[PDB]
Amino acid sequence: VDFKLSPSQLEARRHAQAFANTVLTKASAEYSTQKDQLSRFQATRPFYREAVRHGLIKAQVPIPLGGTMESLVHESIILEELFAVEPATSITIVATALGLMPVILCDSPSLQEKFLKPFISGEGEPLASLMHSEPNGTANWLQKGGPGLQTTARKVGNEWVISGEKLWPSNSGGWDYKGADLACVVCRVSDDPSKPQDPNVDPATQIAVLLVTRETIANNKKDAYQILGEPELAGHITTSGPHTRFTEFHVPHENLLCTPGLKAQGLVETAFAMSAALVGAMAIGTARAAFEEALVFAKSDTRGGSKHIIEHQSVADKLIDCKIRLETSRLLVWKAVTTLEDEALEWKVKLEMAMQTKIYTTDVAVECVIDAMKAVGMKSYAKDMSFPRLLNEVMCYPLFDGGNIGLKRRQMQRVMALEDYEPWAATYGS
Amino acid sequence: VDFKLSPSQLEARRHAQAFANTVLTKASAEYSTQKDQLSRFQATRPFYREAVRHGLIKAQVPIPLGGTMESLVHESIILEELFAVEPATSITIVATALGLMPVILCDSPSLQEKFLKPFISGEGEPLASLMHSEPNGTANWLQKGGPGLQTTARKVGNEWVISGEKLWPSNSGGWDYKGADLACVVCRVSDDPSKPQDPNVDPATQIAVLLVTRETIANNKKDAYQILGEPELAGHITTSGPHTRFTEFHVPHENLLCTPGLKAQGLVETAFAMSAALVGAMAIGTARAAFEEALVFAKSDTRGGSKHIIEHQSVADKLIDCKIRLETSRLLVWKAVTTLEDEALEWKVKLEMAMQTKIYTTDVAVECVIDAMKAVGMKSYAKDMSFPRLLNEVMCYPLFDGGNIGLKRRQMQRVMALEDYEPWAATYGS
Amino acid sequence: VDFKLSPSQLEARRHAQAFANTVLTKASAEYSTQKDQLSRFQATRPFYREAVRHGLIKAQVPIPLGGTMESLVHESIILEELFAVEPATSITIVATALGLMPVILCDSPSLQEKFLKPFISGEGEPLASLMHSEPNGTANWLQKGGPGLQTTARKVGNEWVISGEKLWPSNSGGWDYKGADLACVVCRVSDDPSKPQDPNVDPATQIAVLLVTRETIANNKKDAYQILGEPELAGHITTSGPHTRFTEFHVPHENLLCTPGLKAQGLVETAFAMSAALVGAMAIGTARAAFEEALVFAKSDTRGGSKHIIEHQSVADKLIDCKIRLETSRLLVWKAVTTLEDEALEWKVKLEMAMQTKIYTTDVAVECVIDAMKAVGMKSYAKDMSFPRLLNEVMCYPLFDGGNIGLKRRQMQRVMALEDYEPWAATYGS
Amino acid sequence: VDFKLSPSQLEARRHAQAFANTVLTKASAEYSTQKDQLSRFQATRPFYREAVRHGLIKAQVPIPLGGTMESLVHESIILEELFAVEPATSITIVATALGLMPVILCDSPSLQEKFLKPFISGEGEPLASLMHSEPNGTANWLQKGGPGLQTTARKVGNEWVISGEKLWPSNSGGWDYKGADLACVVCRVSDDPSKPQDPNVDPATQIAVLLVTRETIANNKKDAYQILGEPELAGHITTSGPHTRFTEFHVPHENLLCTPGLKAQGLVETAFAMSAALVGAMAIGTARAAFEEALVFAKSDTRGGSKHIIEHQSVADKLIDCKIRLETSRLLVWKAVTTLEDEALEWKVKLEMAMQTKIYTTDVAVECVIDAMKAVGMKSYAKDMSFPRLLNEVMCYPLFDGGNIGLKRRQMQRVMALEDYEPWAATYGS
Ligand SMILES: Cc1cc2nc3c(=O)[nH]c(=O)nc-3n(C[C@H](O)[C@H](O)[C@H](O)COP(=O)(O)OP(=O)(O)OC[C@H]3O[C@@H](n4cnc5c(N)ncnc54)[C@H](O)[C@@H]3O)c2cc1C
Ligand SMILES: Cc1cc2nc3c(=O)[nH]c(=O)nc-3n(C[C@H](O)[C@H](O)[C@H](O)COP(=O)(O)OP(=O)(O)OC[C@H]3O[C@@H](n4cnc5c(N)ncnc54)[C@H](O)[C@@H]3O)c2cc1C
Ligand SMILES: Cc1cc2nc3c(=O)[nH]c(=O)nc-3n(C[C@H](O)[C@H](O)[C@H](O)COP(=O)(O)OP(=O)(O)OC[C@H]3O[C@@H](n4cnc5c(N)ncnc54)[C@H](O)[C@@H]3O)c2cc1C
Ligand SMILES: Cc1cc2nc3c(=O)[nH]c(=O)nc-3n(C[C@H](O)[C@H](O)[C@H](O)COP(=O)(O)OP(=O)(O)OC[C@H]3O[C@@H](n4cnc5c(N)ncnc54)[C@H](O)[C@@H]3O)c2cc1C
Repeated sequence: VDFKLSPSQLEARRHAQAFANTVLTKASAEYSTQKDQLSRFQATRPFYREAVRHGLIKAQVPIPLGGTMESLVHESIILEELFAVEPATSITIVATALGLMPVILCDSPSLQEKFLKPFISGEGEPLASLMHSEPNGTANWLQKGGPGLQTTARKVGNEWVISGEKLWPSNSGGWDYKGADLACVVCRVSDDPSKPQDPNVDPATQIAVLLVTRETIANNKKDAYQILGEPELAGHITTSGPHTRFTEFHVPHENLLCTPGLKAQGLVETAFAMSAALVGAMAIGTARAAFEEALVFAKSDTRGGSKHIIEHQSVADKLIDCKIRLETSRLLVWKAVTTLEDEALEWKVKLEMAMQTKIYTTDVAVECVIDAMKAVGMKSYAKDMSFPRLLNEVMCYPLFDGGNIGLKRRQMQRVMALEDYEPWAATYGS
Repeated sequence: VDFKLSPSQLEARRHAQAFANTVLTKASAEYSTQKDQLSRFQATRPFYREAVRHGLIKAQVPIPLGGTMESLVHESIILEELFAVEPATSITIVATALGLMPVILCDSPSLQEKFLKPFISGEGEPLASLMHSEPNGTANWLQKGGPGLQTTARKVGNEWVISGEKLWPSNSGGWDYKGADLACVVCRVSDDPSKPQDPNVDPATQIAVLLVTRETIANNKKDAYQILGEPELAGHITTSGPHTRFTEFHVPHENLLCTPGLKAQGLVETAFAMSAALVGAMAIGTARAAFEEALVFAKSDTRGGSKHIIEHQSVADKLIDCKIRLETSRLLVWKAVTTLEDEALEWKVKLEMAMQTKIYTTDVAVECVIDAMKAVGMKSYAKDMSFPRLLNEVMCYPLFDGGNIGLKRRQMQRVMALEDYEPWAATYGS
Repeated sequence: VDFKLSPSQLEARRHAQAFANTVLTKASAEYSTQKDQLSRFQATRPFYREAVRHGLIKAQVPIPLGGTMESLVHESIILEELFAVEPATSITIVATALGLMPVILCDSPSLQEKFLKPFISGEGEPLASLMHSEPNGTANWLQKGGPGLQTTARKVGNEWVISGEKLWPSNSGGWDYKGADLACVVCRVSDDPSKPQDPNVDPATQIAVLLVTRETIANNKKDAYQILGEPELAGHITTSGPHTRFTEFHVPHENLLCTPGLKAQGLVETAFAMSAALVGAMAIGTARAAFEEALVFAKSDTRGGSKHIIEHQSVADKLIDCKIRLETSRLLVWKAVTTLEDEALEWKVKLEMAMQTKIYTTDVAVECVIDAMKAVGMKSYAKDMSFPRLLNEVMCYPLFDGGNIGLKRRQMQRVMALEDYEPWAATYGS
Repeated sequence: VDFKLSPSQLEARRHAQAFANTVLTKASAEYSTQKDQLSRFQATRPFYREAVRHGLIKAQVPIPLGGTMESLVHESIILEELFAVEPATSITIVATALGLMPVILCDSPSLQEKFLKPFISGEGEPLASLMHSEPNGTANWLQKGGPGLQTTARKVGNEWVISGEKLWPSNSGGWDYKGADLACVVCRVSDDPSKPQDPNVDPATQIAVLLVTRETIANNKKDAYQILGEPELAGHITTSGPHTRFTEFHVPHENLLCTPGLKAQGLVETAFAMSAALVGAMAIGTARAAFEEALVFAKSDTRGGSKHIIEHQSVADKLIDCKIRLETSRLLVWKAVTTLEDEALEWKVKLEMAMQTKIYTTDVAVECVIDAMKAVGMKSYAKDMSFPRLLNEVMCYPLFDGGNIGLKRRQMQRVMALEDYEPWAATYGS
């Protein structure tokens, strides 16, 4: 076993760190002066443009698919660097990557050739969005006997018709609410949407994923794709994650990602499980930022006393705790992503690992930010330090990308309950 | 022992509820439109007026001084209710109550009579403020060998001259930066401001407390009292705790609160400790709102499944933990304030009860809010629910009124270390 | 609201402290040489004998019923003092109280007189035991469509026939495995035990509580009542709580506590809800023993340093956390028992309060002892200190009297889920 | 980076499991019948004899020094497997390792040849010990101004004389109280044992390590070396860790490990930082044992209900948290031992890593066992399950090998306070 980093891993770090310091630090001045989420999002476009220019969107796509992603570790290193400085635009890069996952993971080169084209070109500002979450929630979307997704699709001739609403999917509306360049819309298949899901058919066999470009939207009546709102968020105040209403929305069959049923469900599950492992890099960034800021403070400031604040035991205790939290977190992300990349390991193992990582790193990041604030004291509470931003931004991570309570612990529980569950397969083998 | 609320106590709850509901719920519409801390604070004035019109400022003064304060239990019941609904204005009430504290506590009836008058009148918008905190902080203000407080007063003729900077103290600059109607300004006595504190004389013996009114401010050069900044706070976005510079500031010797040194120190210590017991009501209030909103949602939303979300063991586990934290908190405040009121107990015992209370209640209310957010999931993160505000507001408590790490844990540590410490004296007597 | 103790409450403490110091401290010398639970239990007999002679068994019975219990707070104070010193015997006393409760709560004066007789006589060493728990568990004993209690009863002639097994019930075997002087056996009614419980009937309507005395056991064949084992416990090594089998065990109809069904279930629930509020004082005793021994140590040992170990912040923080946990715990227990005695409040409010209290006090007591051990350091690990005893002892409390995870938190969830749940009823009325 | 295990590492696992399964499972039948610590320890000899025959002692010594240690990761794996079945004898192996370390790490070949010879022979039952700990404790042994170690050495002519007491060092008195085969007695240099350590010499300059064999003891007077008593411990009841008095104890100059002062201290600091990393494996083994026992239980027992107890969310949560603690810990330990093996990194980076690892793993292993118990419920409290043994054994870990509170957090805090502290050197290089 080996923890040393390769030159390209060390270079990716230099690269991202450079891009955040020289480019993203300037982001704040443009967005702050806007009135709402949408405007704050729009004011980000130049910085997303610059990330495309730096090859960061191309780096969200595997090399064999023409992208430049070298490994999921490389990715982990890059995301931590971005988020330790500015979660604005950074968040848009990762929402795009999630939007690309269902295509990256489908086993179909002509779909991948087509839809991945803009995102690997090194130009424009193409966005992507995995449109899953809904106003009524999704933690139970696969419960047998329940509602199921309220966004439904049905086949009508040689095209599909979507009906219902999505909430929260980042980038869904694109820069101008004429849609994301590529959006994967997850649907429950139902003939008559005014009839409830059959309580006797396993909801997993009823899942469809329809791709929706700006063109699909243009080829529809203006009212079939309505944007009802844009939630005002506590943190990450520059992302966009609109409310959206499909009313008789027509989608070409050439746009269906795969045969409906368990294969579609499985792609979504595989897409969300991989980001689940990556989200921890995001969390580690925000919390690294809190720790480092607090560290520096405790080492230069006596707070009215004779010695530096770090020389008090309880102040040290907090910084110790934050540090352990960060270290263990980054170790677990690296373990998780490496596990997803091991071809010899059963999926359940890869899934169990990814949930742990998402659960631990995200829960523990919050703790870390708060402790850092406590060590610093009253000064952390004012907007001339980072913490007020960091406080709101960190609280997103345990709730999003599938909440820990409702989704992540549930998926893990399920795997642990199976007869053939091997707790240490990721570490010791079968 | 008995926990039953008397009629007067039940009416103070009713009254406080009815005030928050019909008056404080309208605050947000005014301040939401403002563009910075101070503007936000000013747009609060009409609401402070109402609080005076309901005698809520008058209730901050004990009856022996012509106020309406029935007891510290009443007080706790009042603050909790106010803060459950809206901390704006409500924070100004407590800051003004803090400001009055050392006058209320001193041995001088004629000083009391003179300075309390506007606050027991039932008219206008009288603000008070206890000015202790400084830019270089204060957890060590009494460390023998330390720079001490950097706000110093010397005697010149029959007036005192203040030099130095204050940060944080709520209401210090009044509604209009012409100052509070009463401001206890805490100073270190130093004949030479530019010399360091004599490392040989116990810092406690150098404390003077000087009363500064709006009048005192007018009868001085405009550049002797200057407001340098208003910190943009993470939560409590409508308070004012500005950065004040005293350069050559003249204060009548008549306005000296008491004999400098041990007595002055004793007044500050007794004020801050008292408020430290009451701060928990503020914490409980805020946490209570997080919990209630979360419970109501938990009991009425199925989140896309077949049962209310509260039928999920993990959800209920959060709510239970929240409820537990709240019940234990309040009990501890009541025990606390009662203790401060029992004249048969030594001061060190009360000090211990008050430190405990502040530490537990405020640490635990943060946890309470976060768990409640985790229970509601993703929705808790949009500003169409109360949590974003609460998250921000709740992080003030362990930090403010003497942070738990620097001060409260230290004061409590000092007490337990004393040879005649009696851990249970507050329950079992001596 | 009032927290001051009465003269009779102070007497209860002194009386309990004195009993503990003078009597219970001599027990370790007797039980230490015994080589199994039972022998350790039997060696405890002369200490229970003294506890009776001191009127402590009489003080488990309310006054109208011919006993000397003055209030539940008195009870709480007493038990805390007892468990602060020595769980041996003390556990036997409260276990007897438990065993007596169904009879105390039932509203049948002639049953009480007969069965409560020896426990108020102040002579001998009468044991009572509430026999509920079973080899197979009990967290789900009320689950409709589940197996239900495996101890079942049927009527035949004018007597009831019990079959099945009990496990864990304290004192159930008496001193000599010929039975407790009074055992309350909780049975599920079933005419044919070979048949599973009917999944279409609500399990609570099949509950029966059968009084079993030493004489009852004498009237049966030898293999109708069999002790099959004595669990060796991690801590509380002097208590007895054996594995009993009933085989065609005959019990007279007169010995049935009340009519089978919801009335009998209600007696069982009421009993355990009451014990659940009191168990905290047991938890407080142990945790206090830990806290005190650490405090004394931390104030008189420099651990090779130049100052007392309490002077180091990390140490003080531990002890601070211990104190807070203990203060809050005792506050909650007192609240809980007051609530139980408040006649103007609905059972569901009382239940919730009790569940809350058992959960908090027992979870928190454990952290308190571990923190105590941490502060003291390595020395806490050796049996010339109390900590090894306390560590094993405190771990019992979250597990026993109905575990927090399986039972307590479930009963509390059920109540909070109820449509007409008043979370603050116990505090602010209805 | 890479997590895959090599053939030799998996064989090391296989081999440690088989040894634990076929040999260590048999220890308890011998040591359970015994009366005190020492006898229990002595009943352990045939199993240590079997350990030596399997080459497990030889594996504690690096290959360049005649032993068969392959790497520290190998070592981590071995310890985990051992401690997951039986810490008896296992504890003796790692104590011997710790005892051999300072000979292993000094750069003096003739000492290495002479004193390591028996431990690499694969023959007999040789024991070693690192005698550092003392009655008055040691957490402050390097504090400038303090009394320092109380075991002192003075040079008299051509030999060294030892005056003072040691407590706790495992194996220190050998099998028969005629001494460990190798003792590294850590002393403070003082010509006059009666003189307090000079408050003006940096204590690290006065440290000496003297090597004591069974021969050194035979060549001394009978009462120069007295075993004053064997502490009766909470868990790990089969280890020996005597109270030892050196009175005028004569040691050959050639048995002096290195030059007194910074060199000697450095050897001690290094030995202990290394074990600090390894110790985590021990904590993982214990905690894993708890976790696996609870997991199997939950996956197969319904506790009187209709579904396996793992189907309940509160049970699943506990096991998830357990799992997450175990996973992160192993990762951290492997990261630690790896960091220690890196020659490119500075000592302070390695020490900060080792400190982190000891703290996290030992703290968190406790929470793991206790959560495991609460999952299982009542049944974990009886000795027919592993849990009682585990609870006691797991509380050893945050306290021992230099407790987390007094030593480990202080060593770490010191590192972080330094001007040139790089938090992430071990991850992202210097
Ligand atoms: C910045 C940001 C970016 C986002 N990007 C995307 C995106 O790219 N794509 C996308 O699809 N969505 C996106 N969303 C939504 C995000 O992925 C959410 O996590 C998603 O909405 C799921 O919400 P939830 O986990 O709170 O579950 P919800 O269904 O909303 O339930 C909320 C809570 O109810 C409880 N609960 C419900 N059911 C159960 C149960 N079965 N067992 C136990 N507890 C239960 C839990 O406490 C849970 O936390 C984004 C949101 C944000 C803020
Ligand atoms: C809404 C609001 C209202 C306020 N109202 C008032 C008011 O009315 N009057 C007033 O005076 N101030 C007021 N302030 C400030 C408030 O009282 C703060 O608690 C005060 O500034 C103390 O800050 P601090 O506790 O962080 O200690 P600081 O002195 O600022 O120290 C900062 C941190 O350093 C560490 N530290 C420093 N010394 C030690 C030590 N010796 N041991 C261990 N750790 C140490 C601690 O972690 C501490 O938290 C207000 C602030 C706000 C936000
Ligand atoms: C099974 C077992 C095996 C052992 N094997 C060995 C061995 O092989 N070799 C050996 O030398 N010893 C051995 N010991 C002892 C072990 O190394 C202990 O960790 C050591 O005795 C130091 O204990 P301590 O950390 O509690 O320090 P102590 O000095 O005993 O301190 C006690 C407590 O005081 C407090 N404290 C003291 N100073 C400070 C301070 N500066 N700041 C904050 N808090 C402070 C801390 O809370 C600390 O926990 C063994 C013990 C056991 C149980
Ligand atoms: C000193 C002592 C005295 C005792 N005295 C008595 C006595 O007087 N009378 C008596 O009857 N017993 C007595 N016992 C036993 C005691 O009351 C136990 O608490 C009782 O056996 C219940 O066990 P349990 O709570 O672990 O539930 P179990 O039914 O054994 O459940 C075990 C575990 O499974 C899980 N679980 C089970 N069901 C659920 C669920 N549906 N939801 C979530 N999790 C679940 C939980 O983790 C739970 O902790 C005594 C024991 C001791 C040690």
